[PDB]
Amino acid sequence: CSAMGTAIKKRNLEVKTQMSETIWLEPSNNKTVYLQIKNTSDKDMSGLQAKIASAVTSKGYQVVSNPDTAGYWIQANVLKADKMDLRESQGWLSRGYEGAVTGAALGAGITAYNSSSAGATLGVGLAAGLVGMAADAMVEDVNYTMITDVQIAERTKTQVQTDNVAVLRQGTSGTKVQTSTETGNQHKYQTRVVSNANKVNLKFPEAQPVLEDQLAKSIANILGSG
Amino acid sequence: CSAMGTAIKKRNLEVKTQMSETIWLEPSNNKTVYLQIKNTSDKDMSGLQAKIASAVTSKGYQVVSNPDTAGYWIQANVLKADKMDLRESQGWLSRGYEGAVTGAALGAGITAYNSSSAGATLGVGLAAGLVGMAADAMVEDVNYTMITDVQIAERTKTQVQTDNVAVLRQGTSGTKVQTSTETGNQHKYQTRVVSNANKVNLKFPEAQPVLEDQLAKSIANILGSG
Amino acid sequence: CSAMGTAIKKRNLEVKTQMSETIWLEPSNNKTVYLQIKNTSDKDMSGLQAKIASAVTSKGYQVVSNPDTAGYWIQANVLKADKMDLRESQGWLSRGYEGAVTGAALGAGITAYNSSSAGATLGVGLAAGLVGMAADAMVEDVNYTMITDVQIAERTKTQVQTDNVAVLRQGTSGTKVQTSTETGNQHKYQTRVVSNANKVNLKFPEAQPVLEDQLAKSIANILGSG
Amino acid sequence: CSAMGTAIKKRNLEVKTQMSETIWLEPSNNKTVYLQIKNTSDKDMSGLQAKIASAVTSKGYQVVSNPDTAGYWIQANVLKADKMDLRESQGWLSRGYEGAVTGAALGAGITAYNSSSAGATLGVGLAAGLVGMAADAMVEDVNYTMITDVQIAERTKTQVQTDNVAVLRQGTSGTKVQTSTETGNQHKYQTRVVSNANKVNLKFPEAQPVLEDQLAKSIANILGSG
Amino acid sequence: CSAMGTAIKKRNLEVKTQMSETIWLEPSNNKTVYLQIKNTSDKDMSGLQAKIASAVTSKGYQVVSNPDTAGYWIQANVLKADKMDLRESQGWLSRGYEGAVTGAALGAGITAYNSSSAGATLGVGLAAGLVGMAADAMVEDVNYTMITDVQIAERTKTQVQTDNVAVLRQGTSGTKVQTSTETGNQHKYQTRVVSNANKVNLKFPEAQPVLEDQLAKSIANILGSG
Amino acid sequence: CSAMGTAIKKRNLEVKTQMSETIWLEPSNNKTVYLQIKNTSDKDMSGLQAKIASAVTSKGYQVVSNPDTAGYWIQANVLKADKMDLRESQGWLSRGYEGAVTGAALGAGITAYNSSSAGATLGVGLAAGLVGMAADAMVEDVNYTMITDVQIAERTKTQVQTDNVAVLRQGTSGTKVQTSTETGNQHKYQTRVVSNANKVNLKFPEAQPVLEDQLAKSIANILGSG
Amino acid sequence: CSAMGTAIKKRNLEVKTQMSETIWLEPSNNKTVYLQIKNTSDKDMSGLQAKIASAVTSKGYQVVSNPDTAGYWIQANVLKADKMDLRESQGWLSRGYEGAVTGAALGAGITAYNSSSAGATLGVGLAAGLVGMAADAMVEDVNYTMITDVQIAERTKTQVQTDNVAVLRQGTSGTKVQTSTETGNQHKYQTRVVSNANKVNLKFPEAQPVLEDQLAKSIANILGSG
Amino acid sequence: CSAMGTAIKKRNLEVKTQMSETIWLEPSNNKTVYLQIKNTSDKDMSGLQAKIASAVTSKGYQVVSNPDTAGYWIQANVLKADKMDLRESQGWLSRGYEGAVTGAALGAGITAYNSSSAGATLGVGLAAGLVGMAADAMVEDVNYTMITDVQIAERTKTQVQTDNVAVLRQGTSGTKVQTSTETGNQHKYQTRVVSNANKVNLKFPEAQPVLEDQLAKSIANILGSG
Amino acid sequence: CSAMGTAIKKRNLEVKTQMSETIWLEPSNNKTVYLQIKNTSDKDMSGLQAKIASAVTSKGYQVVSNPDTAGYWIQANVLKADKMDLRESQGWLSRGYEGAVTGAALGAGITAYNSSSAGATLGVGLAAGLVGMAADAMVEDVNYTMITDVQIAERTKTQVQTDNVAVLRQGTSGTKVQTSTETGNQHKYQTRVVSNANKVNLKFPEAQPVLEDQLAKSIANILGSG
Repeated sequence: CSAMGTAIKKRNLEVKTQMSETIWLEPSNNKTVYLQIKNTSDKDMSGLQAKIASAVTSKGYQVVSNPDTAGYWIQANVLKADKMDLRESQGWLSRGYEGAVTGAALGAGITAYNSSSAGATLGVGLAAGLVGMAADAMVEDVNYTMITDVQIAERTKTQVQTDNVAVLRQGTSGTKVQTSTETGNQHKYQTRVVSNANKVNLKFPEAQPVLEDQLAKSIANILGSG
Repeated sequence: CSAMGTAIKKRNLEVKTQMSETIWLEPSNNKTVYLQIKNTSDKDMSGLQAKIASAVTSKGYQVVSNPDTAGYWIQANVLKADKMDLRESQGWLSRGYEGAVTGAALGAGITAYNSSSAGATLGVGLAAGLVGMAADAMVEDVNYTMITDVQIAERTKTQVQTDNVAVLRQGTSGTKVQTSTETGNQHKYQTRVVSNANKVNLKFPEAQPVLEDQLAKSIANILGSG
Repeated sequence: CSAMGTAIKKRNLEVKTQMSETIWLEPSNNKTVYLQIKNTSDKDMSGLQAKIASAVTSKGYQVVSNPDTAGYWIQANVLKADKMDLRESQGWLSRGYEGAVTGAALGAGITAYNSSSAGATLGVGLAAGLVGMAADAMVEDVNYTMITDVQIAERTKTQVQTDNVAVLRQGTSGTKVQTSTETGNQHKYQTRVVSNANKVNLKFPEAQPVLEDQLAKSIANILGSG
Repeated sequence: CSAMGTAIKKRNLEVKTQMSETIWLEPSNNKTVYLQIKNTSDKDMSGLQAKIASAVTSKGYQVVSNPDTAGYWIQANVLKADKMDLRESQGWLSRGYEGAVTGAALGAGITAYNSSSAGATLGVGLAAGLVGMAADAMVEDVNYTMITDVQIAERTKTQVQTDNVAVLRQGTSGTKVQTSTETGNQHKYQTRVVSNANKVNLKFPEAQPVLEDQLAKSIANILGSG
Repeated sequence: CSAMGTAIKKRNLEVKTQMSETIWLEPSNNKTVYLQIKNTSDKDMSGLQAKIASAVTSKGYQVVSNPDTAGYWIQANVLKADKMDLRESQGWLSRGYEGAVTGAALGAGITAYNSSSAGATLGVGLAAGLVGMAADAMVEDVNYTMITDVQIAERTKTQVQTDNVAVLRQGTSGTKVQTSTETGNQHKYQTRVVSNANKVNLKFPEAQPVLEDQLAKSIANILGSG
Repeated sequence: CSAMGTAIKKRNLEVKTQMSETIWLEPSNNKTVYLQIKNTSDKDMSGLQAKIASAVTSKGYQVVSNPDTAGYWIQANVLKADKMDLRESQGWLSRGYEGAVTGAALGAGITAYNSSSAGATLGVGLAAGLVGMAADAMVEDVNYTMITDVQIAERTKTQVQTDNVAVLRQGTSGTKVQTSTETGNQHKYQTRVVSNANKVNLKFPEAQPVLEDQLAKSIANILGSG
Repeated sequence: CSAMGTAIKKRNLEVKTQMSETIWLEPSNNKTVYLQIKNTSDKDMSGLQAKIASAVTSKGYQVVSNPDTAGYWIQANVLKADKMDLRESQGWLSRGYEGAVTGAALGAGITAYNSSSAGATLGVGLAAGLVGMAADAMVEDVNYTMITDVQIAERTKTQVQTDNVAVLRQGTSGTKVQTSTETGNQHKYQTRVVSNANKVNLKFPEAQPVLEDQLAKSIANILGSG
Repeated sequence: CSAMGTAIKKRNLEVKTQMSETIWLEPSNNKTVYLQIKNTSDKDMSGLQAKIASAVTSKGYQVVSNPDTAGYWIQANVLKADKMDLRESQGWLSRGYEGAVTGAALGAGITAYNSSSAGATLGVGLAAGLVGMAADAMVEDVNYTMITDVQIAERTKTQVQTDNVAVLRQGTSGTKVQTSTETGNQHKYQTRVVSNANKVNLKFPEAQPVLEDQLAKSIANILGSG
Repeated sequence: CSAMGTAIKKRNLEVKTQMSETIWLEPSNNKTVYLQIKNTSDKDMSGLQAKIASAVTSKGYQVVSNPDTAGYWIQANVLKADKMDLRESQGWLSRGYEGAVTGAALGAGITAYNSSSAGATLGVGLAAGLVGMAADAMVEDVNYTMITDVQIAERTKTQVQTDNVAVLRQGTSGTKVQTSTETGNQHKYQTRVVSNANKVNLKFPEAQPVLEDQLAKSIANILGSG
């Protein structure tokens, strides 16, 4: 059974968290960190801010509420979240066909037993095939993919020139190009973290705590155990 | 049955809302937001503007009606909406063929019963096959895809130069290139939100409230819980 | 039956209207709109101008007949219209083959009845197969695709320079390049609206009113509920 | 029968006329139009100029014979015309094979009747198969595709510089590049109109009147109902 | 029979003539035309010059023999001509296989008749199969494709600079680049005309008159009915 | 039989001659032509010079032996000649397989005749199959493809600058770039002529006269009937 | 059995560690190394820092805690870690199908033994097939792929100019370009190390010690046995 | 038999010689030619230089041994020579399989004759199959391809500047770029000649004389019959 | 047998030696050559240097040991050598499968002989199949491909500027670009020679003498028979 094979394979929650690329930070004596965590996804990660703060404080850093007097900024946005069924990557044999067959066959388990009436065996076989198809189709091999954008700002003594260049699309024909220049002492680096939570019939509120834990640990480990 | 498998799989409304990319906003003391929400799609989202206003006010911001004295602009356009049937991605076994066969076979359930007249059984089998094909073809696995364009304007102290460059197509041969330059204190950033509402025999007015709720929450969360 | 499945699936008129991209307009106090609606398609949309005017007036704008003293221009052209049959995307099984077979088989419904004469049954079976093929081939699953070009002109205080650049093809060898420069206070943005009207045996005059209604609502909603 | 299915499907003349791109014209008080219509195709469209003149005059414009004092020029060229059979897109089953089989089988309709002589039945079956193949092959599902080039010249007050640049090919090795510059007050825009006339066994003189009517209406509607 | 299907389908001569692109000519009072028609093809079009002259004179123009005092030049070259059999696009079933089988079978039409001697029937069947293969292979579905290059020179008042740039290949390694500059009052535009003559067992001398007629009409119509 | 089909199809010599592109020559009063014909191919075309001279003289030109005082140069090089079997484009069924089978079967034409001895029939069948394979493989469907390079030099009054640029390859690593500049009054244009001679078991000396005739006529017709 | 084949093939832990490219270091007398090891992966490598320190000290270098007075910097980041099952590269035959069949067949090992009751044999066969499918699906051929980024900084006497160029993405439309310039005496080179740990039913904590050992040896060997 | 078909097809030596591109030489009064013929191929062409000298002298030129006072240089290098079997383009049926089968079958030609002993017939059949496979595999359809580089130097009065540019590869990382400039009165042109010698079981010393003859004739004909 | 077919086909050593491109050398009076032959391949060519010296001396040149006073340099490096089996290009039928079958069948040659005991025949058949598979797999159709780099330096009177440009890769991130300029009177040209030695069960020491002979002859023939 494909459904039972999936239910056996992915029987326990499996969470993966992969940073896209490395952000290199010079050794520094800064201890203050300012956190700005946002969530533009349909899923709920409300404890991610507190978990990032706790992980950062575990490394000796101090979380401050004043962005101007903070050596580091951790700007994170839980940008996206998608849910997919991996079984559908197999096309057919995933809509309950084999689940209906296994159960249409089991309906013949009444012919060799008490009642072998043709109408009765047909009815029981049909009901068993329907129940088998329902059980096969109700096995959801769900994978939640989350995409988080991270932007670390480190305060330096070097004058950094920011050149904002926005190309705003304007109706299939034009663009409005906005350009501006600012000067400040802050190097900003970006990165992306991709999280995955896989399980059979997985409901997101079960995967949310571990997802937040791993994401917070990764984002805090960007700073390293200073 | 493929139709019944679909009706079981997608039996409850499933709404997804995914922002395209992250708009980074500096920590600010601005509290005023001006909303400009438009809808150039055939579907109806009349409550989206009010839901965005409520979500923004929940974060401590204040929605104002004067665009000139607003620290933030949320300009949103529900640009597009499409409806498709996902079953049609399977080609055949989606036009009622298998639903006709399941029912043409069930018409033989009269031969082994009261009347086994050849004309009667043929007629009942044909009617049952027609009804099965109709029921299979009437199972619509509908997916509504919505595209919303968001444009956030943040008022700054930096002089921003906007260079409008429109390349208007002119009859398969030419272009009229319009260029202009303006100066103002407003950085404009764009982004795109893709919404999906999936269900069996889904009617849009059922999916509209949750679609608006999720879209409003995402667009407001762009500003973050300031 | 493929024909019957199509007639069941697309039994009621389905109209879609999708704008290509968003035209962003700054908040403004302009209330005057000038409409220029043209139709270079073989289909007839004569009521589109009045419907656009009514939809625009519903938003508080005022439609004027003087292009020079109009804050906004709505220039629309119903550029193209095509009609196709979607069943032909399936290649064969859509020219009446299966509709002929279903009916050639039904011609055997005379052998088991009053007259089983070989000539008579052959003739009735042939006539029934011909009628079945005709009925299958007469089921038209028609989709009208309409392309409209929209050009919104908004009057500004910024000097706008228009550089007309036309590359006129000249006989497989040359081009005449026409260049000119104009100055005026009007930003012109473009966009495209794609309409679809789908039904079984759909005749365009039935789809035209709703097509115009949706197109007018979309084009007027470009301006937003000002 | 594929031939019969085609004869049923495309039983009445179907004419389509699609402009390639939109030519945008500013609102103007010009009322004079000069028409220059040419036909470098093997087909005959002699009434096209008169139909364009009538359609233009219906919009309030006035057709003049002096190109120098005309606000608008409508320069049209019926460049190309091709005729194809769409059945040949199916490869085989379109050269009379199935039409021969349907008729070779019908030749057996003499064995069960008056004369069942082996020579006689063979001869009648062969003749019937030949006639069936001839009738199937004589069913022409013809599509006429016509390509028209349109060049609208609008007289302006802006000085327009035309830079003629012709790259004349010279024997697989060279090019003669002719360049010249002229100055005049006329913006020239181009566009293309594609016409299709589809029917079974369609003869062009039947499709020519409606083809001209639709083409003239489209080209005149370029000017819009001024 | 594929051969019979071809002989029925393309039973009468079909001539097509398609100009590549449009050459736009300004309205002019010139009436003199100078013709220079050449033929570097293996086929013969000797009457093309006279037919072009007649068609041009029918439009009111006057054909002159002095190139210097001619308002228009019509320079045409019948560059290429190819002959192909379209049946060979089907690969096999076009070399006489099926024509041999149809006739090998007909050789059995002697067993059921006067002499059924094994040697006699084998010999007659072999001869009939050979004759059938010969007749099938002797059915030529011929298509003549002709390519003509046209170069129209129109005398203007604008000074036209011709920059001859020839890149003469020199033995797999080098090029001799010849460059020169001339000045004259003549705009030269090019174009290409593709002619097709299709028929079963078509001999070119039958297709030549109509081919010349259509080509001359097209090239003359480049000038338009001035 | 594939061999018989080929021998019937291509039973008479078929010669094609196609110029690559058109060389445009201005109307001129020059009457002197200088011919330089070379042949770097393995085939023999010794009469091509005389045939070109005769064709040129037929047009009123005069062939001269002094290159300096010749208005026109016809420089031709019969660069390449290849011979191929077209039957081998079919892969198998062209090495004698079917020719062996047709003849292995004909060896059974001795069993039903005078001697039906197993050894005798086996020997005769083997010999007949060998002879059939030999006859099939000895059917050569030969196509000679010839490539000629033509270079026409026309004497003008315009100063022509020739920039010789040769990039001589030097051992997989280097190039010696030779550059030089000359000035002379002669425009040189190139072109290519592709000839084909097709027949069954064609020997080149049979195709050479007509090949030369067609090539000479084409190259001379480059000049046109002046 | 595919599961048995996997369990036999990959029965013992196999660890691979491959550096991407070579970092060339000049011969030097520096003996001080500063280590900065971070881990932004979900896996745990806490002993990697100590192992790198031990391996470096084995080569004669001295690990220091002051980054400013260190001749060498070893900056390493265990960026990513993924876990996959290689059996799934075979598609089917890996979800327990063949493991179910091997065991459904073994359930017939009760018919030829003590109890051959149809119900009993069916039940035992079903249970054995379920157990076989479970055992097949419980065989995990796991491969852990770890990606580490290494950045070696070597202190020189040459002035090194660092030009920070960050292109921060801003919402699908814009980029903020940050540019800065610093000067210092430190050449920084990068590289990447890819580690793999393969085994059947491998749990990461078993592979972690050897993974750390190999990674530390490789990163330390970058410095060479100085 | 494929082997016998090949031995029949390519039974006599077939030599082809094709120049790559044309080297155009101006008409000249030079009569002195200097030959430099080299052979860096494994094959032997020792008589090529003498054959080129004889062919050149046949055209009226005079071969000289002083390169400085020679109007023309013919520099030729027989660069490459490869030998291949064309039968191997058919994959199998070319290693002796079918030749083994034809002979394994012929071993049954002893059962119906004097000795039908099972051991004897098996042994004779095996020996015959081995001999047939050996004979089939010993049929070599060999094609020798030769590549010759030709460099013609023509002495002129124009100053020719040679810019030697050699990019010498240096160990997967670098290049040494050598550049030099010389001035001399000699235009050098290149070209390539491809020779083919095809036959069954062809040994090169048989094809060498004709190969040299054709190559010499082509290279000498570059100069033309001056 | 595939193995026997290979052993028959490639029964004698076949050596090919192909130079990549031609190095053109001007006629010169230099007679001194300096040889620098290196071998960075795993194979042994120790006699190549002496063979090159002998071949060069055979042409009249004199081999010198002083690089500074040598008109020519022959710098050669036997860069690479690979050994492959061509039979593996056929995938299966080359690992002994067919060789096992031919021999498993021959094991049945004991049933029809003295002992037909089932155990005895099974054992003898298994042993014969094993021996056949071993003999098939022990037939090695080996091809040695050798790559030699040649660099000819010719001393000139022209000043040659060498621009060394080395781009040394530095750890997946950087490059050290080394540039230098030298001046000397020596043109250096490169080329590549590819050698192949093919035979069944070929051992390199048997192919080495002929490989060296051919390579030396080719490299010496670069200089030509001066």
